[PDB]
Amino acid sequence: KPFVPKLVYFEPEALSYPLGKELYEKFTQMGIKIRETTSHNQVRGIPGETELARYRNAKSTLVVGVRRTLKFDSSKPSAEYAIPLATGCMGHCHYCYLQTTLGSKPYIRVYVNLDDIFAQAQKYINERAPEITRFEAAATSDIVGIDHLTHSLKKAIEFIGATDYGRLRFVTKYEHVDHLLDARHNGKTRFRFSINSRYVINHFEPGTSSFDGRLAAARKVAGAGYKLGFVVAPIYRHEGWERGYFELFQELARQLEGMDLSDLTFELIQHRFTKPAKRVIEQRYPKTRLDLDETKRKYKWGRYGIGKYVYRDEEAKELEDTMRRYIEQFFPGAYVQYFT
Ligand SMILES: C[Se@@+](CC[C@H](N)C(=O)O)C[C@H]1O[C@@H](n2cnc3c(N)ncnc32)[C@H](O)[C@@H]1O
Ligand code: SF4
Repeated sequence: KPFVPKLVYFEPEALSYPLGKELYEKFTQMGIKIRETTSHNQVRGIPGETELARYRNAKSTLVVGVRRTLKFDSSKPSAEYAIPLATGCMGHCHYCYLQTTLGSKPYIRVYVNLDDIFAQAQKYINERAPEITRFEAAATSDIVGIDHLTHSLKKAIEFIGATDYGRLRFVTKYEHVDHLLDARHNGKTRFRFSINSRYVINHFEPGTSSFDGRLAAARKVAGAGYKLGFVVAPIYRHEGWERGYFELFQELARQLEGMDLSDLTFELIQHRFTKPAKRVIEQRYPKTRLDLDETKRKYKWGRYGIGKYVYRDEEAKELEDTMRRYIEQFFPGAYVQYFT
């Protein structure tokens, strides 16, 4: 069940680094089809005659390259910066906002020059010290779901664990966390899981681990000493959402009863979509129940790029207040970091 690619691309320069050498040896030993590419941002010859075929095949394709853009993007409100360990995901969440993010690729991409990346991370920490600097490792990927192949996240966790003023955080929809349990995190990593109503998970989250799988992993990471959190997103106003999300928090509390939840955190993100989302999503998921009706939404204009549609102010406030009530009921003391 853990992700294994059916096609792997390598940058020639990637083989000069330990991870690239290790991955090349791994996949050749497995007999998997391996190709060369000049740049990880320009991958040619992904099989498929239709757009849907090429998209689906890309989702089973791994690309191993070198990170050359060492300037870290901002990752607010989650963290100060996004640490770039990987990009892309094997999941097929119908609503995934990465689909329409500028310059996003459907294939999974891992970076091998971890010395350069952690060194730059340390520079950002030093620049802000003694203030705390948080890094988001899953801003443009499901870093946890991919990590059993590389252990790049494990190395990042222990790198941050050794720092005085550095903190790490990431969120996942995958249960494959066994290799991370003995990591020397030193209490400086927030391990989060994306959760949602039964409606949203069943209809819009194929190719990910089940709710029970995510919670089993949540119990594992909490027992291993990680700081635990949840991300309720996308908060989606489906038919019967009020009761749907009520039963989510009720079941979440039931599956976490007995554990210490004094330092538990919640993050809330309402469903959002961009102008090109409808054409992209309808092409990739023709039978989706996802409502992308812009006429009943509020548009927030972009700054340097394009904007996004979110629920109207009164609908958004209704979602926020209701979610805060459920968290207050089932998890008293737990901290809601934000609603957006
Ligand atoms: C980009 Se997701 C990367 C991390 C990992 N692969 C994961 O799924 O947890 C980060 C979060 O954002 C949510 N999310 C994704 N799309 C949307 C969206 N369109 N509207 C509102 N929220 C959206 C997802 O449910 C995640 O909780
Ligand atoms: S698991 Fe996360 S990154 Fe992957 S498709 Fe779903 S929302 Fe997107």
